[PDB]
Amino acid sequence: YTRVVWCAVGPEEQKKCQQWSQQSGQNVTCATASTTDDCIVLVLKGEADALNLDGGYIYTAGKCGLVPVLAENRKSSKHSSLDCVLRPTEGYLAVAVVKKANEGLTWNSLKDKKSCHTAVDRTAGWNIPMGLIVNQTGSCAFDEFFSQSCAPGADPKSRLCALCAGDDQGLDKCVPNSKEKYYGYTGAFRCLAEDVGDVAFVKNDTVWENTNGESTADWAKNLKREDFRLLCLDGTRKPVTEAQSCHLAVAPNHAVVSRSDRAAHVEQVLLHQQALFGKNGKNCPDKFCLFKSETKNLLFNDNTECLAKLGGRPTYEEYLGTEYVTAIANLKKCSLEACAF
Ligand SMILES: *[C@@H]1O[C@H](CO)[C@@H](O[C@@H]2O[C@H](CO)[C@@H](O[C@H]3O[C@H](CO)[C@@H](O[C@@H]4O[C@H](CO)[C@@H](O[C@@H]5O[C@H](CO)[C@@H](OC6O[C@H](CO)[C@@H](O)[C@H](O)[C@@H]6O)[C@H](O)[C@@H]5O)[C@H](O)[C@@H]4O)[C@H](O)[C@@H]3O)[C@H](O)[C@H]2NC(C)=O)[C@H](O)[C@H]1NC(C)=O
Ligand SMILES: *[C@@H]1O[C@H](CO)[C@@H](O[C@@H]2O[C@H](CO)[C@@H](O[C@H]3O[C@H](CO[C@@H]4O[C@H](CO)[C@@H](O)[C@H](O)[C@@H]4O)[C@@H](O[C@@H]4O[C@H](CO)[C@@H](O)[C@H](O)[C@@H]4O)[C@H](O)[C@@H]3O)[C@H](O)[C@H]2NC(C)=O)[C@H](O)[C@H]1NC(C)=O
Ligand SMILES: *[C@@H]1O[C@H](CO)[C@@H](O[C@@H]2O[C@H](CO)[C@@H](O)[C@H](O)[C@H]2NC(C)=O)[C@H](O)[C@H]1NC(C)=O
Ligand SMILES: O=C(O)Cc1ccccc1Nc1c(Cl)cccc1Cl
Ligand SMILES: [Fe+3]
Ligand SMILES: [Zn+2]
Ligand SMILES: [Zn+2]
Repeated sequence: YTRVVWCAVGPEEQKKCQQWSQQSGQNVTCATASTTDDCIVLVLKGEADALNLDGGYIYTAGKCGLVPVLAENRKSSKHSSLDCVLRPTEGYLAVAVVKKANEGLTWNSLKDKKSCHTAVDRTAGWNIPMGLIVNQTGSCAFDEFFSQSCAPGADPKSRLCALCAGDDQGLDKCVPNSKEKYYGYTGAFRCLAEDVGDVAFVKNDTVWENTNGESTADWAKNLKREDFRLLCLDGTRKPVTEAQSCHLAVAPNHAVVSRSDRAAHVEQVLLHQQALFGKNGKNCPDKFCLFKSETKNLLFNDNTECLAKLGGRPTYEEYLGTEYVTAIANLKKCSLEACAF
């Protein structure tokens, strides 16, 4: 049989991947790139097999021919008799979060404020909110909407990167990988928590997972849910308990992608790997946990219960949903067809 070559984005993911590789007895090995797009390119070249992707990245990967293989499944809201691997996924809720103390800030007063985004091209952090903003403003100048932002992946000298902080050494400012302090769900939420930005574009889970003791991180350990509010599209503000009635969109879950000709093998290997290292896997937590990384969401989101089988052998467009695909396409007209590589 063949090894599966995972692609890790940045050095922290690479360290975790290397641990996984060792524990997997080399059934999984690691390639690494500086950005998700570069990992997608390694896979396109056949120099890596697979990685787990946010839905926007799935769009990029899908235009280039890669296919969804298995999806992140978090704990469900409702009892299900089904095994996690066979439980239909529920998408996650993309939200716009602000501080309660920032009174009078609403969806309709976002112009000229400071924003924190997971990364350019990601679902909750970018495609959904910027797509909505472009539409409502009738303008493609989304790079001039917020006074300053951290939007990892943007031009580092631009306003879209002005709030990004890079690493310990201040290096890698605005890179779209975990070195950047404010990268990803957790980074963008931290950007809001520290009042670097006025608004964070993340998902509902992020708020809950980093407040009220759920995170022991120095920056998060003392945060309280009641100190945050969600911005609803109708211009109201709601407590973070009201995400189901105050979100920007329902996002398709992050999912593993690969070339078609490697998909069945990547799938088989991952199903076995999670049986070993997944949530209440045979050798997790004793040996290694594939879905933990000290609330850093490395390789997979830390709230992943399992990678689940897809229904109906879906194309990337079916997986993302026609709604979301068209929204991405419309936004991309600002900055239809074909691989971006
Ligand atoms: C924003 O993001 C947040 C972070 O992810 C989300 O919060 C997380 O949400 C999950 C669940 O959705 C939450 O859940 C965990 O909770 C427990 C462990 O704490 C887990 O175990 C349970 O699973 C069972 C199945 O769903 C449930 O068991 C019961 O339900 C029945 C029926 O109601 C009851 O039985 C009865 O009692 C009533 C009384 O009259 C009677 O009707 C009946 O006759 C019946 O006999 C029992 O009371 C019992 O509750 C139980 O609900 C629970 O789900 C669960 O699966 C998860 O592990 C996480 O704790 C939570 N995380 C944090 C940090 O808070 C938000 O949900 C999300 N918001 C939105 C809107 O999406
Ligand atoms: C920014 O603004 C943009 C411009 O409006 C937004 O893009 C547009 O988004 C719309 C919503 O996605 C498109 O509308 C489409 O809606 C139709 C119906 O879709 C279905 O849902 C029903 C009900 O569940 C189902 O039956 C079905 O399975 C679909 O899921 C589309 O389809 C039609 O199909 C039916 C039969 O199924 C048929 O009767 C019709 O003839 C028709 O073919 C329809 O074709 C639409 O695409 C808009 O087209 C789209 N506009 C543009 C210009 O592209 C964008 O979302 C905004 N961005 C954000 C972030 O909000
Ligand atoms: C690495 O992968 C190999 C191949 O799938 C695994 O070995 C297989 O294990 C299953 C269960 O033991 C057996 O049915 C097969 O016969 C084995 N195949 C071969 C050729 O060895 C192995 O368990 C995996 N190891 C880890 C740690 O992931
Ligand atoms: O119309 C479509 O193409 C897809 C569609 C419509 C309504 C509800 C869900 C979905 N698709 C969908 C699928 Cl099939 C998987 C994961 C996430 C999503 Cl949003
Ligand atoms: Fe996402
Ligand atoms: Zn909704
Ligand atoms: Zn299909």
